[PDB]
Amino acid sequence: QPNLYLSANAAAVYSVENGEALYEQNADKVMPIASLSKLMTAFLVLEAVDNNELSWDEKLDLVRLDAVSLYAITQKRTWSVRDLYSAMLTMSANDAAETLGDRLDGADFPKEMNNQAKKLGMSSKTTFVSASGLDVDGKSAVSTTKDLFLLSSKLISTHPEVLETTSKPTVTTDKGAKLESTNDLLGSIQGLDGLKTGFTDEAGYCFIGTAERGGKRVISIVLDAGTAEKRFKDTEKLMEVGFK
Ligand SMILES: *C(=O)[C@@H](NC(=O)[C@H](N)c1ccccc1)[C@@H]1N[C@@H](C(=O)O)C(C)(C)S1
Repeated sequence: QPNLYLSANAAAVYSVENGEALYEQNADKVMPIASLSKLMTAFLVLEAVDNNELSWDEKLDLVRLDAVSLYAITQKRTWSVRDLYSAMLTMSANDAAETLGDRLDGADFPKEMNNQAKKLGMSSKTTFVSASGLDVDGKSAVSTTKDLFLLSSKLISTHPEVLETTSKPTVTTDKGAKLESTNDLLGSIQGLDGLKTGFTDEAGYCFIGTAERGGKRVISIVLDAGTAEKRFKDTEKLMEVGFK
């Protein structure tokens, strides 16, 4: 049970095969999660396509934010559902995430996120507030590492194709737009193919990682590391523990 000396305030790594913790630090602590919220949006986008309620080719106009935004970078407002989903997962474009949630359930999308959270076994310490994880009316999206593990594991087992997108260091859209991934560990740790970064002043630097080697998948959670690099340094330590 050796200490890792992590930057993160809360961190953990779990085996997917049995859901068991291999390392835990403040695993029950309620923590701001910010852009990690986009994994729930991704889950609900994928449920919508499967349920014949959403088309990958439907074109949508980016909602305007009050943040990293797809519109500002490109000056293009109209995007397919596919590209909005890629932008949300790769570059963490808030306006992309909010456009997807609004198409799915309008104003009622946070209620749908928390409905789904309870459905996937996440504890009542989890609260989503928005499709992007941006604060809403001063309230913040919060969760625990244990709850984030359950979300991620359910997302990967229910929709394994999420990793087809999260494993790409660059997603190039059909019309040539190159969306650069925030996951700098891709191509560095063997088997790593996800999952999602986040950062606010309050949440610090966060990252949910996942890797698989020889049938064994692990999911790592890093919350409130001190720099953009340190959340990845913590992930390397956790990923070493996960495959020991
Ligand atoms: C999710 O956490 C997003 N964070 C923000 O939009 C912050 N409000 C912000 C950060 C910096 C400047 C202005 C606002 C996105 N996820 C982050 C991440 O993946 O590390 C982001 C910086 C790419 S933005």
